[PDB]
Amino acid sequence: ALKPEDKVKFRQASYTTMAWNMGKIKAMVVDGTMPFSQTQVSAAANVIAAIANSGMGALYSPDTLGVVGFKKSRLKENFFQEQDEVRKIATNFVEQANKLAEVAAMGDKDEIKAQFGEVGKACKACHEKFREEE
Amino acid sequence: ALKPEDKVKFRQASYTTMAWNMGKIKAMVVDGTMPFSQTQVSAAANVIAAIANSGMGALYSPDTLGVVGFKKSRLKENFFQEQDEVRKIATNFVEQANKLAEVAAMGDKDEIKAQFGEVGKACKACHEKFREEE
Ligand code: HEC
Ligand code: HEC
Repeated sequence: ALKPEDKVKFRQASYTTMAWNMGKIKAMVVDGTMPFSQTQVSAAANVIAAIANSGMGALYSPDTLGVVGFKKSRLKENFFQEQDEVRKIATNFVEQANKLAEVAAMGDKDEIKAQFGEVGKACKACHEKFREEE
Repeated sequence: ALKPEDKVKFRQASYTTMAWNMGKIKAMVVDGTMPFSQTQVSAAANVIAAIANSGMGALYSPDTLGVVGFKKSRLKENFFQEQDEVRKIATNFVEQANKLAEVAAMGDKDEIKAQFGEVGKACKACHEKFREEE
């Protein structure tokens, strides 16, 4: 298997990778601080959908509590008590991530904007329950 | 724009994310230390193709030399002198990553194994020239 420190590293890396690509979509379709490119918005959405489907469940085990990956894990222990809540939030995120990739393929800015907001809410929902605010 | 420390963080995260997914393909089709699942091999290949197409070129600027992202950047300065070599290696990696995703979709273990070896060589080619060995 993976050691705990690998699980933390790989999940921190995965989330950081998604944040870079979320930021590019935000810049092009929400803030307009970057010219809208279909191929780049699509490419960024595809990373988010791909990581969402990569089975990150395997990187969550109680032996990762308090472990340093890149940094000390910010996973809260309540993650392991609230499995109904974890499933609800994770399955919503996967569903929204897929939809974002589907609409970013052909969509205009308004459609992508709507789908992007649903993914952002899904990221935030998990953070609000299961990530330490520092 | 992004600060240098963000560029290093995002590129380290991106490569670490790809290494997790490479490791899963290796386990299932090379070492057989994990039972072969089509959907999981495909899901892992799709992450690699998606990150390969995410325009990581934007995360390489000379102001990132020696900068801490998660860790001190291991980018070598010769990256900025050997642009012909960078282009050759990067375009090969993108091409091999796409092919891996295409064959992992329907492929058997032998086809994926062949495509996986081409991606692994492409990762290594860039490391050999432009990443400090520590
Ligand atoms: C639970 C189902 C989550 C979903 C969906 C997303 N994130 Fe998250 N994130 C989560 C946890 C439990 C943690 C802490 C991981 C750890 O072990 O430390 C995180 C962390 C991040 C980070 C910080 C990464 C780091 O380098 O320390 C970022 C930038 C982040 N997450 C972003 C992010 C985005 C953009 C998401 C949707 C696209 C997203 N996360 C979803 C839990 C969950
Ligand atoms: C150049 C075109 C590259 C290709 C293709 C790949 N990698 Fe790489 N990698 C590269 C550099 C310049 C660096 C250092 C980045 C920095 O600023 O430190 C890396 C680093 C890695 C790492 C370490 C990440 C960390 O957390 O410090 C890993 C695990 C890694 N790279 C893996 C990897 C894999 C699996 C690739 C193909 C699928 C791959 N890299 C390609 C340059 C390049």
